Amino acid sequence: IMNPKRIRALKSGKQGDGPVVYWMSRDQRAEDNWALLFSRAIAKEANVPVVVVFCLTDEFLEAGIRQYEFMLKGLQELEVSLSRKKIPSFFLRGDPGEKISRFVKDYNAGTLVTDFSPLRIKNQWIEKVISGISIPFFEVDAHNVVPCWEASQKHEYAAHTFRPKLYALLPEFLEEFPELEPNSVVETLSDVLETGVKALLPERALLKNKDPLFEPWHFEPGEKAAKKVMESFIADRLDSYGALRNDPTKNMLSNLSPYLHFGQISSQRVVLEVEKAESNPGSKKAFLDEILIWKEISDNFCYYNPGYDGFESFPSWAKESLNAHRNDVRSHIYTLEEFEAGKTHDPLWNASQMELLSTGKMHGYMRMYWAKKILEWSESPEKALEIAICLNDRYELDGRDPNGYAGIAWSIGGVHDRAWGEREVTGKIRYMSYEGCKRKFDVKLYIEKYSALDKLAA
DNA sequence: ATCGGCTTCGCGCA
DNA sequence: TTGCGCGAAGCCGA
Ligand SMILES: Cc1cc2c(cc1C)N(C[C@H](O)[C@H](O)[C@H](O)COP(=O)(O)OP(=O)(O)OC[C@H]1O[C@@H](n3cnc4c(N)ncnc43)[C@H](O)[C@@H]1O)c1[nH]c(=O)[nH]c(=O)c1N2
Repeated sequence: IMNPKRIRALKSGKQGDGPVVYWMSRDQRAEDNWALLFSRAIAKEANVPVVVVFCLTDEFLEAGIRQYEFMLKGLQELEVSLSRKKIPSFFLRGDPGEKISRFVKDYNAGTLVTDFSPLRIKNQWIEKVISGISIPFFEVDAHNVVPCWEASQKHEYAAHTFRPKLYALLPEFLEEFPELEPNSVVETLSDVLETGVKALLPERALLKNKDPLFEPWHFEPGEKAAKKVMESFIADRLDSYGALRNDPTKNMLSNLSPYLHFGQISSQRVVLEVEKAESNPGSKKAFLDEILIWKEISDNFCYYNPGYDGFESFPSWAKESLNAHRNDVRSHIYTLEEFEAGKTHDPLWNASQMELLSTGKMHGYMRMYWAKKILEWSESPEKALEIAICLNDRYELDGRDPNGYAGIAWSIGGVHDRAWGEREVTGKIRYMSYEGCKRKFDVKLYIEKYSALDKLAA
């Protein structure tokens, strides 16, 4: 019943007579998960129960309370949802390449399954796991509508090369999800969420008046809330998306990106629901292009350039152009600290930084601006990269994500873009100006909203 | 082929 | 505001 182009064999072996174990990692939800649906099947095709394992890692120390609380409040709800269908969830603390490896032994796992990520480190882990299990090891793309290694086989130069590949594959791969069959047969998150927050408090972004910057109430975490954010977008916001998606003063975005990043909702379900929805076709076309083409070319990009977060993976015309302007006199140079605390000369730029700092989700359009100004106002393209990756990943609820590196790459280095008119400092890299912003939206509204923060933020 | 078209440009202009 | 034509620009893919 499940399309088998979704499964890839990591380590062929003989099946053990124990349970099927889903090493969960990317797709932290219970519904609409091909990898957990696939685990139920081969557990049922062998009469063993299915179980799920998650592994907390030391990565959360590289970002903030905001995301750790987002993720873990998701797991507390997941965990209950899984128990309801009799599927135990066990949570591990440490390096997967050792902990998953042990778990597979201590539990006599018959077969191992994991969801798919393109980030370098998940493959580092897969290979320590492969190297230490005797059972078989299976990988299922639960994140993409069309499995990343099937849509294309090379790096897609631009979205217009990639778009027909994927759409010709859609009619075979866009299906409804079966329901999750309950089966028949470590630590507690409570303490895990407390130790982490006690460890992350020293970094928690505060204002001069001691209070935190972050506003936790713009995005309730979990599978439930995410489903409600999709249903709402589809009824109130999808008709307006094409027209109003570049207005930072509206709130016409879907606001799914923090759910999708953590897999708290399946992008395949959004597609299904949008397709079936009767709205302005131009909005459905413009929205599907984001959640389909751009989301998955971002996976295609990471999976095929391991240097995804470095200057080297820029296309050639862009490396040479930026090189030629390495010795240009930047108008302004800021340090990482100065960007962070919104101390530029450009009250629009600082505004988008206040929106990132306090909410954890910067508007789609401003994110572009945000990034191209860092290039202009740093001493080199490598610092621009570094500052951009650092701030994005540390402050976006949807950061540490393929969409993130591929998005910066587009802004700073023209991955998936094209060559525009040569400029000093920024080369042939597409330019964006404050007056360019002015004909698109009421700049001073934006500026006005977050003006009150910068005075207070230290 | 080899020429047309390319996410989300800026800017004059009506 | 908002829609259009133009400008500078490298490259894939039918
Ligand atoms: C400098 C910079 C940095 C980043 C990003 C872009 C830029 C220019 N992006 C991509 C994009 O800015 C971001 O995904 C949206 O703001 C997500 O918000 P909504 O769900 O509200 O988008 P919206 O409703 O407009 O679109 C819905 C979905 O489309 C996808 N999408 C939209 N724009 C995209 C883009 N340009 N590239 C890839 N996928 C895109 C996302 O999956 C998003 O969930 C990204 N994305 C992300 O999830 N995490 C990140 O940390 C970053 N980092």
